[PDB]
Amino acid sequence: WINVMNETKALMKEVMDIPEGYEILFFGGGASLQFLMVAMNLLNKKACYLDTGVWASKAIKEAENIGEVKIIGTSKDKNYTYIPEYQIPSDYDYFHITTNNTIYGTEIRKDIESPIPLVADMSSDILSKPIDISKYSLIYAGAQKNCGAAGVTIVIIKKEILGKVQRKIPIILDYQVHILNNSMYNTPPVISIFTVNQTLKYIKKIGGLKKIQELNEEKARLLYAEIDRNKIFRGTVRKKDRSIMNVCFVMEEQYKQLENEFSEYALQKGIIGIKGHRSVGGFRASIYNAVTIESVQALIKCMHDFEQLHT
Amino acid sequence: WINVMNETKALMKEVMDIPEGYEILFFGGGASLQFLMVAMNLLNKKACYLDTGVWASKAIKEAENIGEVKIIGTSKDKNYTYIPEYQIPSDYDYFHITTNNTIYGTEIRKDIESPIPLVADMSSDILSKPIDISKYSLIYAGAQKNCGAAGVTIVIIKKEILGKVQRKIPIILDYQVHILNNSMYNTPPVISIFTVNQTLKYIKKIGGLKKIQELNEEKARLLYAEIDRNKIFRGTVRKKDRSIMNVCFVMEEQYKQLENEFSEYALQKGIIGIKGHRSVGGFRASIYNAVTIESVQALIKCMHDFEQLHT
Repeated sequence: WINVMNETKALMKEVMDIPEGYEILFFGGGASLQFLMVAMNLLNKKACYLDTGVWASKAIKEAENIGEVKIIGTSKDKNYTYIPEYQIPSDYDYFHITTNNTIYGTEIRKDIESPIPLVADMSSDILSKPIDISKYSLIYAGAQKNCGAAGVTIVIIKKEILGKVQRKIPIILDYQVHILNNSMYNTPPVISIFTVNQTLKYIKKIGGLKKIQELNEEKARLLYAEIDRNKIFRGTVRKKDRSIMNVCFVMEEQYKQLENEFSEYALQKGIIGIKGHRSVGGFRASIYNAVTIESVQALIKCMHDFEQLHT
Repeated sequence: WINVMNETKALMKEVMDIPEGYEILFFGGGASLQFLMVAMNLLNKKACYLDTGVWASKAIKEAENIGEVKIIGTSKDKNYTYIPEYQIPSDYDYFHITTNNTIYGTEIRKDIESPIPLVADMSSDILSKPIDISKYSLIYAGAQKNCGAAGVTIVIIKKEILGKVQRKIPIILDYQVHILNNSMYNTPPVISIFTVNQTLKYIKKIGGLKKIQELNEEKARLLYAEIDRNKIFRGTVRKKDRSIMNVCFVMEEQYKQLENEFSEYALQKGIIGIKGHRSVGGFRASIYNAVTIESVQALIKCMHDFEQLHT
């Protein structure tokens, strides 16, 4: 509905500092529909992508169906534990990144510079920190972060980038049409958003994106310090690439045998939901926006006590 | 927070007609944590389950780790296109069903009778129709329906069923403890729910669960009628088991060759998001609570026009 959407737009502008020249769109269809719409709308001759995990590789695959794609770095060689070095080529139509790779615990934390239009999938991390929206040509966030509603996918788009593709774009997939019709052309459930309004209202209430990041940074910093001091565990991700939202860790070499015992020790101390993805093993602490500082400290104490128990 | 949770509880009681003797709990962890908690808390000697799809089979697998499980029917033989016949044995600790099997387009639409405590995973369908909550011992709904927030999992539990398991239940997994502590022991993000409050407020606003079901029934009935009259398509699910929320259909035998052409024809008429799961193929119309009547009619017209074009 026009009023919930329109209020959500003004909350987004305010909370995220979105300046003129950007349109906000709400879609059904999850991130996967954006994987398609991004390429349909922006890939005229060729695009480039950075492959930093599962969702990056899915966005890549979808774009490959539309046209020429150059993957200018992949960290797949070491199971996605770092963000590759890359040089953005100046002759491509756009550069697509995925800024947080949830199950691998890596993140691109800064707003990078780019010689060509920058597209970012911020599905996991969109309202976790301030963004300099001016550096981006298109930011999107959906489908499935994490395990919730049919849901809405947000698109923030610098309208001037559109119009360059020669291919005929079906109307339902053309960003211009959705912009022209105020994001009312093929709406998602009003309930599917109605939440975002609330969520933005909460972020504003608690003190804003800067506050939220400063809190996540503090939590991540306390946990990685423990993982770094603690002889039983090892962080899997290269330091400079460490996510502050998803903190991946595994047993040190000598102690791979204690992996099940720690899961149980932590269970008995009331700590669950830390099992790493199948493809990483070990563990993964999800530091949601306001998971508290205190429960990270409880995981830290549990890790420390476990260490002392086995030395 | 106590006030959002507590308001949500009173909205749930009212919207769902939840009588005394039932506790409402909110958890982090998705449906998968309930797969574990259900068995941990209720499986003393043995339980029985009905295998009607992916999530049913996951709940089964998890319970199998805890103790003896009898699968009293499975429709896996025909790729889950029907709900099996079964007889609930009277000597098991509980019977677990999954009432809507999203990707297969099947549903158990009635509240069934049972000689033993009835547990139902209603993750996709919990607020889609009135329920006679008295027939159930435990209803839960999470993790991931469909593609949204970190989210909350709802548990509605007939408190008198608890206490029968001899196994020592870790505190964090013990429903009694969560009940005792008003669902405040290990809370999910307040934002993770805050939505449900809104969603319930909307259901109430629009006229309630009965209204919503009557609308879904009407939509499903118009679409299955077209699928039934229309020579190009076939419903994959046995009539009596047809879901009113997820409507699966495939090309008729003579026309399997036109499957891609129809997807494109529908695209050009503005119709997307109907691709069937990988494991069914064909198509699947998601009739969300208020997807409109009108867009189902638009799919119907598109199907009909396509039929005329190829005869």
